[PDB]
Amino acid sequence: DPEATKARIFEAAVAEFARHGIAGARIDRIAAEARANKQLIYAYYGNKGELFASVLEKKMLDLAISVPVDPDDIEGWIDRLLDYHAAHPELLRLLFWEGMEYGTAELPHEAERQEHYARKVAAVRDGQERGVITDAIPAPDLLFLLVAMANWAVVVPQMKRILVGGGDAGTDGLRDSIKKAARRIVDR
Amino acid sequence: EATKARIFEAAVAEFARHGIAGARIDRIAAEARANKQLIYAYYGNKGELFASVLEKKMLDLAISVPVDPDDIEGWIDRLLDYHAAHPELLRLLFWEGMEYGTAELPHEAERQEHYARKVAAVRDGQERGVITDAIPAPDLLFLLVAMANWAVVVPQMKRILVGGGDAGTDGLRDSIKKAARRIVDR
Repeated sequence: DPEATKARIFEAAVAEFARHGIAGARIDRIAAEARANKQLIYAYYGNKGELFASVLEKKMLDLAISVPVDPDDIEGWIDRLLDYHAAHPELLRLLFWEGMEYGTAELPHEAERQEHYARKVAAVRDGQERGVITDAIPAPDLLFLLVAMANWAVVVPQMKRILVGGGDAGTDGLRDSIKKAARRIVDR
Repeated sequence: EATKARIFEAAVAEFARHGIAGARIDRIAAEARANKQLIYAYYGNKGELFASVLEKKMLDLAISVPVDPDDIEGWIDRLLDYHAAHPELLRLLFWEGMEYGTAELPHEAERQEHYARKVAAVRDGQERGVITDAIPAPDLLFLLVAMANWAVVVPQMKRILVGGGDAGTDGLRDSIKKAARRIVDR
């Protein structure tokens, strides 16, 4: 299973995209690392852009299935989200490279990305309609801001380290602040 | 318009698009119309060059928009305005985070003081009871900054979620302020 060519390319692609981004990624390196010929990569994914889009989409589905947005347990959702990122740092890294490469332009799998968010937003909205979470802020914006506080530390680990100190006492302390902040934001 | 100024500018542009490891001194020299040796004469080495360039952009923002506990919403407005007008800062900060991770920074001491000052401004606001103290000053500053800057890290998520163009940008702005208030309100 993990020996299948498609699986090897997938994994090598992740590693390569994670380090060098989309433009800096080298198909040759991916091929070498996957012990697969360059033509095989194109046979399974068509082109570099499609390959990145596919790899990213899969990691996102994994997180979406493992940690669905849950308005009835904001704190538990935050805990699971933080745990996942710590256990799988490739996702956020790929997301950053994508943001840098495409900026505000349409994405290769634009439609699929739209649905991805429409579902998460719906989970937030449902919580608003049921009055479990504030509706002072729109559902999408609300989801975005909660995600911002949970992932910011990954973007600037030097800022986190210097502001809350290294060591578990800081990570854990921060996790606690994120949850207290999320509560104040969604309450009522 | 001296050469040190040209190198600085070229360095910014270079670091902004290629990061620290991917940055090329030759490119910076060519773009600055300055010999490679001159860059080392004025900044010593690539790492020192980056640290100097980043430190300067941060001092600029720090002086232009001080952490103000007595006007969190105005502070957020000015913060958002500044990043939109000077996108190099956040970009450089991301590259730095990716390059050093959790390791000591070249100008570690200077960075420490930088944050100690911002933290102090939030603390002061807590001590005066203008801002909640349910959350520690440092963490409080961090979370506020997170909401303000996350959109620049993932422009695609912002665009899809709150809409692109001025409508989306202005809507997120309002939400950021409302969220910040709920977080700090004593």
